[PDB]
Amino acid sequence: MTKVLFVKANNRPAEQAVSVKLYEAFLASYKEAHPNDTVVELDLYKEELPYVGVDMINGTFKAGKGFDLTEEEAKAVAVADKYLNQFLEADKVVFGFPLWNLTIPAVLHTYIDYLNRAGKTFKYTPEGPVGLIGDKKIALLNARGGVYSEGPAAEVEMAVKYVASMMGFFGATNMETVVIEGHNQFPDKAEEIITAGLEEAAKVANKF
Amino acid sequence: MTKVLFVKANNRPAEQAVSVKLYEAFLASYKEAHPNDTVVELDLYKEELPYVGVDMINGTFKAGKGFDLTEEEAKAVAVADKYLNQFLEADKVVFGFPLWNLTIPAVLHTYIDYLNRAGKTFKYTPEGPVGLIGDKKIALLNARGGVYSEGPAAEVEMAVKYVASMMGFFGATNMETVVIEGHNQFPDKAEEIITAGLEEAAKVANKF
Ligand SMILES: [Cl-]
Ligand SMILES: [Cl-]
Repeated sequence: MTKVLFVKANNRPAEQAVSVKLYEAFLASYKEAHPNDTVVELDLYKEELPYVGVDMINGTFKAGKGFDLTEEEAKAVAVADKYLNQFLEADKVVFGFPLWNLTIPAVLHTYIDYLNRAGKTFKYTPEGPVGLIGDKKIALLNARGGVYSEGPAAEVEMAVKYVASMMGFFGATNMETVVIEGHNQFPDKAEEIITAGLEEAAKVANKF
Repeated sequence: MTKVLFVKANNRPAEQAVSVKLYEAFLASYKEAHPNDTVVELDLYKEELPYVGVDMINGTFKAGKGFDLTEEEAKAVAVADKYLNQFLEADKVVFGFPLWNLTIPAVLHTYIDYLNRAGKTFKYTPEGPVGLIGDKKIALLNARGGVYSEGPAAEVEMAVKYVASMMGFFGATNMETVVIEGHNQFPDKAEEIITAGLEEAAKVANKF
């Protein structure tokens, strides 16, 4: 069966978080369109996500070489490996996140840090890195209260741009992006903006 | 006495991390120039930095209003408050960080998340937010192995740009930035690049 992983990075209620409403609608539409696919949800707010530091950096280096590790190094590699393996095994991955403080939630930042692994998501070559996830389909789902595609905030969008950039580095192509934006900044258009976004979400989900 | 806070976000050894070498040289130069200033180091890798989620978001909202909180909400606010208060009390703050995966370490991302607080680092007004840290001097110290000021990576620098953007939102002005870049990409120039950077660090530190 096709394996689809949904990575959710917002534990606020749907009633208050358009990004969660977006995620839920895409999820529901995907399941309706493809009921035989094995869909798994990874809720990053239910996971233990130790931060990447020296133990995880040295650890992954040593692990890759088959060298001895401290217990703390081994534990760090094992955490990263769990998520990385699940991500690699997925045929399709859907990221659902808000824009908070110009970027993604720090939980998703740590998750992405785990996915960067030589020999797994990219490889070094004498002419530069080559991404290894070319076959994997990725969808990015973001809601943000202000507009970031134009105007004074356009140069500081670091949420979608962040995720897209790292996925591109890993070799992902033809990614789908659904953005709902502006509903808090233009409150009189909030209902229209979200409705349109949720319809877009269902269309994308049906082709994804 | 003037109060200076150094926020360190890299637990790799100086011998291997130019960003740590940079931080240490700026620190040493600052202390030599201003030995009577009270300098405190906050090493984010020694701190417990719970991620920002619904408890911390609801919690801070409720706290601000003087409303009742769950124990988990109260604990989240208290963590954020500890760091926020220390940051507010500092006359000067120095951030030392690498560029990893296009951005700052996730520990520093969570730290910055804590600093965003209505009534503390900014205020809402009927004509938009006004930053409240205009009097605070900020220095940003970054090292990165590749070049991000020009070339194919220039559009994806999200480490300095991230920190600068949030500090600017809080109302910081005339910030000092010291960047050492390119030493891994141009290894034959690594010694020259780092030496020049450490000299720049000492100059800035003497005026800071
Ligand atoms: Cl560590
Ligand atoms: Cl939470």
